[PDB]
Amino acid sequence: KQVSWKLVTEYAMETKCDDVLLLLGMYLEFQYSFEMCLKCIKKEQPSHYKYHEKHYANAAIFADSKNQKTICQQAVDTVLAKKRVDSLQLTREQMLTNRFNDLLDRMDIMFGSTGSADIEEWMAGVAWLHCLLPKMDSVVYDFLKCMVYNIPKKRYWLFKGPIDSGKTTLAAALLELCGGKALNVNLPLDRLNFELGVAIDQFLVVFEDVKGTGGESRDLPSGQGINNLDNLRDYLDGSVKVNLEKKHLNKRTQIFPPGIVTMNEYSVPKTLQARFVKQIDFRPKDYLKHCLERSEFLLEKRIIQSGIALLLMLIWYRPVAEFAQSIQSRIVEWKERLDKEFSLSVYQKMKFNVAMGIGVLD
Amino acid sequence: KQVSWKLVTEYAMETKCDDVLLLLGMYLEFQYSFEMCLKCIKKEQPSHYKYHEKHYANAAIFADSKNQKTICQQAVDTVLAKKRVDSLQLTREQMLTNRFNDLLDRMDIMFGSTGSADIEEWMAGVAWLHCLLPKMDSVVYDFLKCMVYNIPKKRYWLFKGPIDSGKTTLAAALLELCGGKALNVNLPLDRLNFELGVAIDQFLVVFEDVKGTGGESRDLPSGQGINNLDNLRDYLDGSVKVNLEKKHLNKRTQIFPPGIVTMNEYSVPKTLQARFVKQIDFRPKDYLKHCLERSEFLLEKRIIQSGIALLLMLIWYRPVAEFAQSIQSRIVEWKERLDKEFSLSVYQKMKFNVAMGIGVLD
Amino acid sequence: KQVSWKLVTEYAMETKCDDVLLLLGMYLEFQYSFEMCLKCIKKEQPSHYKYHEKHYANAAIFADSKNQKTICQQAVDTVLAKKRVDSLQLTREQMLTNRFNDLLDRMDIMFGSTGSADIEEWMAGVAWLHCLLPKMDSVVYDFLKCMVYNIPKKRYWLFKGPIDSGKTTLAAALLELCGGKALNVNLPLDRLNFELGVAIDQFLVVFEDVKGTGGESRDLPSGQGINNLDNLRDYLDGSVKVNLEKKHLNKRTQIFPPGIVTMNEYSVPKTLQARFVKQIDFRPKDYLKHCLERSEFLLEKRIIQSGIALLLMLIWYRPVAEFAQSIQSRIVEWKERLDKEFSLSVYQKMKFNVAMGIGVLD
Amino acid sequence: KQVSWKLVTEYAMETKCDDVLLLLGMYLEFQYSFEMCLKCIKKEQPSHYKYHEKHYANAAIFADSKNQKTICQQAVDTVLAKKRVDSLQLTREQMLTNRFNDLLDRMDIMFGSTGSADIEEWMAGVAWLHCLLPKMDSVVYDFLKCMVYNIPKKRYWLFKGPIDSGKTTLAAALLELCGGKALNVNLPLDRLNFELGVAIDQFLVVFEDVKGTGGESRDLPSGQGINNLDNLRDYLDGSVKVNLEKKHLNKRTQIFPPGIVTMNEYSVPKTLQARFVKQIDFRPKDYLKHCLERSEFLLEKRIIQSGIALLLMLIWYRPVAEFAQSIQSRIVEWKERLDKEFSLSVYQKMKFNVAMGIGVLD
Amino acid sequence: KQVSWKLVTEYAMETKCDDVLLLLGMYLEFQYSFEMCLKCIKKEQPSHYKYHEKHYANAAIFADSKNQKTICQQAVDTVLAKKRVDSLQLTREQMLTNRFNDLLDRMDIMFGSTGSADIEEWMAGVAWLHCLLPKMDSVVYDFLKCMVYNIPKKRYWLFKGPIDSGKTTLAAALLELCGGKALNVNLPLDRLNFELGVAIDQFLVVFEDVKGTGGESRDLPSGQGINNLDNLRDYLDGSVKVNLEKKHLNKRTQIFPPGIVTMNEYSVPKTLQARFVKQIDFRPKDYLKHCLERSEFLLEKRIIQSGIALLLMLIWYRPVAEFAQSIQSRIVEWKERLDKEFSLSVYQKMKFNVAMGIGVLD
DNA sequence: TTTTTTTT
Ligand SMILES: Nc1ncnc2c1ncn2[C@@H]1O[C@H](COP(=O)(O)OP(=O)(O)OP(=O)(O)O)[C@@H](O)[C@H]1O
Ligand SMILES: Nc1ncnc2c1ncn2[C@@H]1O[C@H](COP(=O)(O)OP(=O)(O)OP(=O)(O)O)[C@@H](O)[C@H]1O
Ligand SMILES: Nc1ncnc2c1ncn2[C@@H]1O[C@H](COP(=O)(O)OP(=O)(O)OP(=O)(O)O)[C@@H](O)[C@H]1O
Ligand SMILES: Nc1ncnc2c1ncn2[C@@H]1O[C@H](COP(=O)(O)OP(=O)(O)OP(=O)(O)O)[C@@H](O)[C@H]1O
Ligand SMILES: Nc1ncnc2c1ncn2[C@@H]1O[C@H](COP(=O)(O)OP(=O)(O)OP(=O)(O)O)[C@@H](O)[C@H]1O
Repeated sequence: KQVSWKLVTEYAMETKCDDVLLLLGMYLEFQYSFEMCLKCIKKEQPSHYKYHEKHYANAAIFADSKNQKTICQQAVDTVLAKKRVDSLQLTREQMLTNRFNDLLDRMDIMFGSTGSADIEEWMAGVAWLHCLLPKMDSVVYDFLKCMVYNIPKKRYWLFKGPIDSGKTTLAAALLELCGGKALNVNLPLDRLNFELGVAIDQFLVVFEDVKGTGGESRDLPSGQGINNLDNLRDYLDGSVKVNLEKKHLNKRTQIFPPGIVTMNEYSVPKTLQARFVKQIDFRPKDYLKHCLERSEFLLEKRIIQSGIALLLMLIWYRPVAEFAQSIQSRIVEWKERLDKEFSLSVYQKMKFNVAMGIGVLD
Repeated sequence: KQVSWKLVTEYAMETKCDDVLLLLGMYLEFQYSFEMCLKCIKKEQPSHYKYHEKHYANAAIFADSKNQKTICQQAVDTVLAKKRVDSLQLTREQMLTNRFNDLLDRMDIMFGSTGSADIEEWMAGVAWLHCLLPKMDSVVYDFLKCMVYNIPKKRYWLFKGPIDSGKTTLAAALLELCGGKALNVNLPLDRLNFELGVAIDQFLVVFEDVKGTGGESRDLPSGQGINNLDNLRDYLDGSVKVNLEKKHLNKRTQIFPPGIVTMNEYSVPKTLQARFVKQIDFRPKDYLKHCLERSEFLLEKRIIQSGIALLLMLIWYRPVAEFAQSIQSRIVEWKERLDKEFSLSVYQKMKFNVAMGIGVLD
Repeated sequence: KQVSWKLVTEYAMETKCDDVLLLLGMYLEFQYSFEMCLKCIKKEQPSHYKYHEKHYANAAIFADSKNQKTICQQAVDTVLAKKRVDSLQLTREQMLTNRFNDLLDRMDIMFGSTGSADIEEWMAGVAWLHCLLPKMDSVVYDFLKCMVYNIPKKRYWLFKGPIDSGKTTLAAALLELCGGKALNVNLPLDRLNFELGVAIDQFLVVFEDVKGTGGESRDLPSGQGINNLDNLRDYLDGSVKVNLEKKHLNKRTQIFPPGIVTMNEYSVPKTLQARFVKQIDFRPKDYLKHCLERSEFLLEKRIIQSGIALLLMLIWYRPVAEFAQSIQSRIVEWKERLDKEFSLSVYQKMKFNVAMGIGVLD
Repeated sequence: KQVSWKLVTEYAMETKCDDVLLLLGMYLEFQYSFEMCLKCIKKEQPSHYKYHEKHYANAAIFADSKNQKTICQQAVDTVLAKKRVDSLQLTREQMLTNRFNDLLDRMDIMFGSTGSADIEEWMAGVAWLHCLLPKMDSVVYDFLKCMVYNIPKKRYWLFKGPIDSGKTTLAAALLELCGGKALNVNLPLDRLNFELGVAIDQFLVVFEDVKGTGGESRDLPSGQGINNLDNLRDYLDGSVKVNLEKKHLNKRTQIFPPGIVTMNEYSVPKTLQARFVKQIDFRPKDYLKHCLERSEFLLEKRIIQSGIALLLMLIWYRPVAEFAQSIQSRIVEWKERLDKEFSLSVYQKMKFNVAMGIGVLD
Repeated sequence: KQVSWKLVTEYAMETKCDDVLLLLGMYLEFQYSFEMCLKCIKKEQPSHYKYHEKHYANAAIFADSKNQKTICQQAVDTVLAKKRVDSLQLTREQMLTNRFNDLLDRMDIMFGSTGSADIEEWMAGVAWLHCLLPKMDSVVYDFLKCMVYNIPKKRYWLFKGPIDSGKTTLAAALLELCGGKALNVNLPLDRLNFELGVAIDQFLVVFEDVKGTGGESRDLPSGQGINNLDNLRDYLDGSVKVNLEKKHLNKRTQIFPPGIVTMNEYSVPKTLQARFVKQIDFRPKDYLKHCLERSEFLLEKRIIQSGIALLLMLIWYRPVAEFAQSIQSRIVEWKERLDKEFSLSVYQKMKFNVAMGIGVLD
């Protein structure tokens, strides 16, 4: 009649929960009967209803515990340990293979019985995106492969172009795809130390909107970024490890993650420019805005923001062999759903609408 | 029956594992039945497959205990305590001898060749590197003398040159073939005095670029570097037994570690001297880029970053007595393994190709 | 049947260890069966081999204990507490005996089984050092008892002299013998707050040359320092206690320490002169520098700044009566070495060599 | 058999010791056999020898304790509470009675059989100080009573005079007679805030060398202090509580304590002048200087600075009843002691001799 | 047997003590037998002699506890909890009624059998304050109502007049009567952030000496405060909640307290003029000056600053029904005491002769 | 004890 710390640790592992407060909160819900658990009846949250009946009996005794935070602490530690072990041992290809498996599990329930998504809407987003730039999907693949190999001195891509020209809109989807974080280099010289400290164990980073000093004749305000990146040239090249730091915790040391920069059409040092591998200079395209005006439901649902939209685009455009073996099994299934669910001229109609600037559906 | 904290502390000692999170993660892998273990079968990481057979019985009991992080702390303490003893009592030679042996062991896998690389790559590595500097081999040797003799005045070497000159990559490689840490000091020091616990218990530290107080008036970005160096002219001259402030990181009293100062072509007030072996020049020189461009495996496999790519240079030339008195058979074996495998006139291919600025493998 | 904490504390006292990782690491070395202990076989370190045989059985139980760092923390407190009892109750004369043991114990290493450096170079120092000043050894013993009696007003000697006159050099050797700190007063006034705050709690100090507004008559850089200096009478004469301070931190309130002033030959008021016991007018002088510029191995060993070479000089020159009575029984053992090893012609030759301006070793 | 924490608490109380480390160290000394205790034999510190025999039995078992520091921590907590109770509840006259009982204890040592200094030599100082200002002893009793009553506005005394007028000497002795702190207000308006925080919970403050304005018309260097004081009228007046601040801490509210001001002959605004209850000028006096020249032991033993000297003077001159009733019993025996140890003729002979400017003794 | 932690929790709740060392220190006093406790026999401190016999045995056991500070922390946190509860739940009228009860209790000691003050001197005090303004009691009654309603906009009062006019005297008395804190907005704009953190949870605040600018046309120094107050509009109007900040604590939110602004007769922006309900002008009145000269016990005993005198003014003047419902019983009884102690004739005679500036008492 | 506040 005592806490199975083991059963608690199973749940924290299986959910990948890594906040002690969230773990505590979630586990407590299992104290009441699953038998009439209205959340289970709603099938509302899988992280709840998948587990409640199994964990109920343990959670009933957990509710009486006087140690509760300590039990959750050791549970969370086990989840963090797995993250650390993986970060040292796995190849980046395998890390990314796992990241696909996570998102593909999420795409189960979104389209399952709960199913609250509409697959039509999400593919309108792909059609809008794929219309954005020539040969769109191939560019995503090239970024991902570069990110996988992590070729030293060849780690960063330049996105350039006017305000609202969609570079952030693209980038947000890429970041959700890989997992990673965003940071700002418009800050006072190398005073950014604890913000660059964010990048510990991250797979990818993205920097927003370098305020290129001197562009303001063209209404482009100046700022720190250009020369902060003139400074961080080792972080650009990645040819060395560095320290990074966070509070009431040890330092940590690693290669710095590869990433993306976004900027307006400020000038740039040709040398700093030569530290980037590649550019994408975005331009406004009115018909996409007119399309959006008539297609509000996308943004209400953040569809074009979402890495889930990119994944559907690759499942659409790419051969099955283009991805790691085990997920090819899943990718095959995700061909099947598209094959079944769309007539090809459905996508034609949709992308045809996008180009005509009508609402994507009609 | 009981968890044996002893058996855990053995594993920490033997792996030389040195973070509670890494250690905790590792040991929990053993809790599955060894006889079946897929990682043992797969032979993926020796830090597991060498040990799972032995520790499995104990890990079963470890997995149940309600205080797991405490065991890992005591075990990590033992590994760090071992390092702190040797941090005092060793001759400078035996420290460097320790550092070397592990590279030989890694080379045993690499070139006893259950590990992967083609030594031809790293011979080509030595070609690219050894071409960089007049008498580079002696430069490495002369550094090691200055290090192993801990020499006052001579305690620092000043790398002056443009960026992309390699000076930092060189310094970092000596942070491989020697232990040590990098450092930055270009700020008003008041609360920053707490940082150099990083330099406590170091044989060596490298001061990164002097972001000067004259600064961008030199076309080189500003900071507090030059004046801070001028101020701490006591410490650079080794005048002080280290009582710099901590940031949790605990105490080995020492003279401040020797090493390098680096400078992207900034100004210097002549007062800063009486305090080095010398200043040292560096330049980018296109043909070396021409070769690298034609040889970028040197960069992909990070050959040029490595201090492995300096160790191998030593083997190929020096009398074994210039190395440790004791280790001498190990180097003789590796000498033979490559003295057999090339004449100098073979990999003189690489030398003259690098000298010509042209690709360094066939 | 259990760890005796008592024996750990004895060892912690007898080592005078006061860092927890050091004590922990070392005491675990006693684990192995003492009879074969290879550190004992080699006689590596007495702090081991004088103890393992005694402590052995207890160290077995220690290694099996489940709270090791808690034992070590209490033992370290016992050692550091002893210092603070002594920090209260001891006279400056008894406190001076620390220096002598500190110096002699280090010197045992310096001429250890390693003969860590050839003691003959240290004696070649002792020779050259005595060459530098009229009645050099008496000039030291003058300063010694000057600093013992700490006599108010009668507290300070002015090291006057031109650039590169060895004043700082002798101060450095004196500061080696004695310890100290160095400070600057040419600073703007706001600095002195914390700058002088640095002087807090030290047995002796020096001031860097007072760059002073009139010296640039010579172009002696005309910092604020001399006008700044003649405000500070209460500190110098040590008549009355004074406040000191630290960044981010409180005042401290104490009698101001004694010590040394360097300067190059600015003008001064007799107002300032009266603060001093004494003045010394260094200059660079012929066969002293011109011997060293041959015998620069002593620059490389910095014996030219070695307070422990002053200690050998004292042991050579001075009556047994000149030293605190108990510790005379060590000094005799060093006298006996010097008598044999520097049989008189050895010493006489070395000094004579310097007196020929020619390499002190021949 | 258990440690008695109570005996440790009593020792911490009786020694009035409030550093956990100092307390710990001293209590350990008692574990060794009392009989042969060389500290006891040398009568080295009463804090030891007047206690070792009492505590020895408990100290031995305390030396076996596993938890030693917590015992000492609780003991220190006892003493700090006792201070804080007293600080909030005693009358000012009781606080001064405490200071006097304390000094009388130390004088029992100085002139006891241990005889650590000559009562002759200290009485030489009393004569010299009684000669420093007219009616010296009467002025001292006034000042003490003024601080004891602390009547609002009637709280501050002015010590104005040239350099080497001795005003610092008098202030030091008074501050030693009462306990208190010096302050500097030649700071700018920034630093004052933490400077005044020094005064927290003191009995006296002394303001040092307030540099006025325009003084170089009389060669006096000018500065902030006078103008700063005249803002602080409400701190001087002492009629309402003020907010006081320490670094890293919240503000505190209390009445600013009474005190003393020193300066050269600057002009004083009538506003500031009016807030002083007495002005006491000082003058240089040649016969004091020529007398003091020969009575060298006065400076070299710091007699004329010491509050022990002031306490002696009050005993020699004042009526018994003028003392608080508790110490009056001790005053009798000290008067009677001194009245044995000197005639009036002896004492008046010193005063006469000092007026002649000649070495004090014959 | 055991320590009753609950009896300590009573004693803290009883005494309202909320400092662990004051609580600790007092609780320890009781361990000696109250029967001979001289603090009891003296009845010197009510917080002792009321309680000693009651807590005797528990203190005797508490004196042997090994957990002493743990007991006290729990007790102290109980008292903090009560304040926190009341800080939310009470009305402003209850807070004022609570505050009045505290003062009445101290008055009953002061004028009790212990009688440590003379009610006639305190009544003499009341007369002088009545003469400071027209209709003084009506003014006080207006002020308190304005505070208790705390009506937005209508929250602040301005005191104005030349220096030595009584404004600070009245402010300090009103501040004692309600409780509150004083603040100095004349700082520069940065630390003013932390300055306002003092206002947290206060019933009331006072702004000192808000320095104008260009006041030197009126012989006044310029400053900063007024410009800062215009940057603080809504803090005064009390319409909206504000953020507040102490050192080393995360911010909190509340309506900023009502209060009083004080200045010498600078000019005011009409933007600032709009904040205030009312302003009161103070004129220097020499006959008060002459009265204080001849009535010194007023100042010396700090009568005229103390809120007790304002409460006496309220009791002697105001009709009973104006007081909060519960205390009307006590107030009636105190009026009855005052009518016993004085005829109106006597009070009228005091108020008369003050008007001619002769000393009060006759 | 850091981290924040102090420092700047
Ligand atoms: N190329 C485009 N043409 C027209 N409208 C666009 C384009 N790209 C994005 N939009 C619209 O502008 C909005 C903002 O786009 P986005 O933030 O990606 O632009 P941005 O140039 O990267 O801007 P910023 O630098 O401010 O982040 C989008 O949500 C979409 O509504
Ligand atoms: N001789 C060369 N000519 C041109 N490019 C070179 C040469 N040597 C190295 N490089 C390039 O410069 C890149 C950066 O080198 P590295 O950072 O070591 O230079 P550095 O001078 O030490 O720079 P910094 O001091 O600014 O960090 C290398 O990865 C390589 O691609
Ligand atoms: N008489 C001498 N014989 C040998 N070396 C000398 C002599 N005088 C000076 N030197 C050398 O001059 C160099 C500088 O000496 P040091 O720092 O003590 O001089 P300083 O006068 O204090 O310096 P500064 O020029 O800064 O005032 C040292 O190498 C010292 O050994
Ligand atoms: N009245 C005096 N007449 C002559 N010499 C004096 C007198 N008072 C002090 N001295 C000499 O001046 C020295 C300094 O004394 P002290 O610091 O007390 O003087 P001060 O005038 O108060 O100083 P400050 O200038 O620091 O205010 C004494 O040690 C003594 O040598
Ligand atoms: N009406 C008055 N007429 C003359 N003197 C007065 C008057 N009121 C107060 N005083 C005198 O002024 C002294 C100081 O009073 P108080 O501090 O309240 O003045 P203030 O003008 O408010 O000062 P500040 O503006 O400097 O804070 C009192 O102790 C008293 O001696």
